[PDB]
Amino acid sequence: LALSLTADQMVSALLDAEPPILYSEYFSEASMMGLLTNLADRELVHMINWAKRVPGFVDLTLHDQVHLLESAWLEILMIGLVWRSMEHPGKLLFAPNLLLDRNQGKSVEGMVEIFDMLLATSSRFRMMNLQGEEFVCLKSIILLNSGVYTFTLKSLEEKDHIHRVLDKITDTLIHLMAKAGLTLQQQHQRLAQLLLILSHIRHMSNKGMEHLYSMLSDLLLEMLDAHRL
Amino acid sequence: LALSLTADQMVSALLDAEPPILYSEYDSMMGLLTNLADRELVHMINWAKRVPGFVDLTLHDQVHLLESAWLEILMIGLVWRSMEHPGKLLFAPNLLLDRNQGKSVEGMVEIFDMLLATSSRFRMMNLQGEEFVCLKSIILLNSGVYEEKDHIHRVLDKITDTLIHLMAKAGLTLQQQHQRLAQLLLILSHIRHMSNKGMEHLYSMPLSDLLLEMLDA
Ligand SMILES: O=C(c1ccc(OCCN2CCCCC2)cc1)c1c(-c2ccc(O)cc2)sc2cc(O)ccc12
Ligand SMILES: O=C(c1ccc(OCCN2CCCCC2)cc1)c1c(-c2ccc(O)cc2)sc2cc(O)ccc12
Repeated sequence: LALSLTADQMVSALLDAEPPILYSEYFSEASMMGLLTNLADRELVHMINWAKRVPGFVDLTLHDQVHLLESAWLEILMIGLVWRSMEHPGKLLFAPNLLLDRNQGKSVEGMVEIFDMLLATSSRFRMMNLQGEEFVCLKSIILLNSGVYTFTLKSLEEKDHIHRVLDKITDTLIHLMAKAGLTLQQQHQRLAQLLLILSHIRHMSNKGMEHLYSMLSDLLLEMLDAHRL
Repeated sequence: LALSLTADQMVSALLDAEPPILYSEYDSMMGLLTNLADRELVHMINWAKRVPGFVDLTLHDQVHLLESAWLEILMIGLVWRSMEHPGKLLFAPNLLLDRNQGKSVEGMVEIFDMLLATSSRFRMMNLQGEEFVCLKSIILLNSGVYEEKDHIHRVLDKITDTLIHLMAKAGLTLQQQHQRLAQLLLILSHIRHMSNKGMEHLYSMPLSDLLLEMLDA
């Protein structure tokens, strides 16, 4: 199924799978982390629904689906954020009613360095004029890639399938860039520039997790392990 | 001004700049590993000066990039020379360690397993030497970037051009070329991850000044 999709059909499925932009509740420095936490927790629900619609993801065992989301969920939140913030220089659009600047990040101990890395990524996307079709491909790469090196004959089968699906998303990115008129050299170069940004998003996720710990497996299984009823 | 080399000249320069394999100074694991890494750093600086385009950056930026990249560079080198040693990491020719030795150091075995998994990934893609040296140069120029930045990106673009060249020269289709390029660059996010976890581990147990002093030999 997923391996038979054309590039156009991959783009469409990913665009359709997109989760909604959530809001914060209808503010002060003291309630800031509570609001961000509440937002991230509501976004996780929609993240599971989205991941189940990424072609190939539901072909995996539930254990492997849990592993991939457990590895990727914060990178996925962050790339969503930097995407939402791209048109808001110097600000992070956590939600439409929760647009924060650097100074508001100061107030939470540990956060401004991460806030600064997020802002620079959003500036980098803005410089590259990142398109929504490219965004959804990158977010799907993160889902399938971040946990794939921390996993039997079934496991061997699973990893091959993941890499085949990753290869299809690469084909899709290149097709988008060719459709946009880029020369072949420019296509390869832009693919590389986008994927190297994924290393920076990994970096920010690890710094973020350290920060979050200074202040999940079963929960993901519960949401992922639905009945058929 | 390194933007003028051809792909073959870029490969040849990278291959010729490769550092030597050092031995473990002995004749206490973490002390040995610490001693080795500190001696390898010197040779890493000499290597970096030969990466085309690097020296065209200010010293401040040269230092900044090395400070951000050095553990990732040590790790990918470790993974590369451990390929032919399944289940073991060849820290040095006289310092070949397996998991249970890694387990002896509280907080190491998880990253030890990640390193082992990376070397198995390299062995299973049949990573080539010309590819490896391109990947290390990318780590150097990319890890700390987030006119000077323009230049860094413009060298990074030159390395992507070179990778595609090597793959085309191997007979890969255009589709296979961009597929493998992507697989290689996604491995760099796992190398970043292992460096992040390694730094947390090492620190649970300034550098710029030391790097400056190394650039004076
Ligand atoms: O503030 C958060 C955040 C807060 C709490 C989180 O975890 C809450 C615990 N919960 C456990 C179950 C899984 C979901 C998270 C995660 C992110 C967000 C981010 C962050 C930024 C800097 C930093 O140092 C740390 C985090 S990035 C982000 C993007 C969002 O869409 C929502 C919240 C956020
Ligand atoms: O064990 C080390 C190691 C030990 C000490 C180090 O740093 C010592 C501090 N030193 C201060 C001056 C700057 C250079 C670092 C670095 C790596 C190596 C590694 C490691 C693996 C797992 C893990 O959890 C932590 C580290 S990987 C590696 C590759 C090498 O070529 C050499 C040492 C190593």
